[PDB]
Amino acid sequence: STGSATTTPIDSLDDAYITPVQIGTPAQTLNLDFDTGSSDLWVFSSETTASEVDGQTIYTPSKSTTAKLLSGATWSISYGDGSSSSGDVYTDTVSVGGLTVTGQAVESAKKVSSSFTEDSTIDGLLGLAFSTLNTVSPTQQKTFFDNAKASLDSPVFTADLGYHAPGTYNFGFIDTTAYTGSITYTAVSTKQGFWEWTSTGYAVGSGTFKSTSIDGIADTGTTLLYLPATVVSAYWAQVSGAKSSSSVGGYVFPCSATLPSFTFGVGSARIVIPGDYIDFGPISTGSSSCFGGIQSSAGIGINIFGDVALKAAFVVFNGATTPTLGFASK
Repeated sequence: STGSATTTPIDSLDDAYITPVQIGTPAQTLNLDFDTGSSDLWVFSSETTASEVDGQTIYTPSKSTTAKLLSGATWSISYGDGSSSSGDVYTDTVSVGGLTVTGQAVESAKKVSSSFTEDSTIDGLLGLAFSTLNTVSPTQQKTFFDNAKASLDSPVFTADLGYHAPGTYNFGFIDTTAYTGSITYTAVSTKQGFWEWTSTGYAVGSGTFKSTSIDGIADTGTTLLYLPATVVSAYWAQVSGAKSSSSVGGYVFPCSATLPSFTFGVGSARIVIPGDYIDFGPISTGSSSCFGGIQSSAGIGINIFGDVALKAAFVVFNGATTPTLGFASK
């Protein structure tokens, strides 16, 4: 089997991407944030505290003839941005782009933090990291990809995120028309539960490539590119007037600037992020200070190849027995 679904930016900045997902019988379609940095499929629901729902579409398990309470199971998750959610668990039929999994754990939110409530466009998350990170207790649950894997034509999914435009998540096949050149594959460590890999270096604009190992994660659920402070300083030093602002929470730059590109290494290959992808717009409405799309990871503990980086590539998440990542230009 295969599946193919369009993913759409939630706003004009590509702050996140939503993909429609069919849950239950008859289908209830919710727009979920596909997140290769976490491993829980959770949704706003008829169980979510009413004051914490503000425009999201909700899953109502009592209206699904295939929903079954997973008795005793609870979940609770905290994300790198400080947001969180928690609840109980149902199993139900879940379909993405024509690919159907029966018995998928659908984690129903009883509580969500303010950032989720305040984002009316995201009805939940669909985790695509390794199932060892799934938070369901006392019986850990498998991701949608893990459950689908055996049925797929090939044990892979691909992320093809657009810049200010829709893109595609495919399951079970590699669309050879969706990228240019060849796909370069690189080793993955699953020791932390992430799609963790080592970039071979970077360049800023037209500058020379610096060969240096940068360990980090491919994370579709993180907006920006978070890299070591040395690398990020070298980037922003090429932008007149750019500075790190403690009050804003990162590097800002004059909105009048033209940003240089940023290149990262995948083995001997190179992925070029155009300068425009690094512009996240005014820090507040009407400001002439703009927020940078490349930020330091120094306070995180891990480097994160988020959407800024991934949207410059066609990315293969290869879930074979020894997982690997593939990157192609497009």
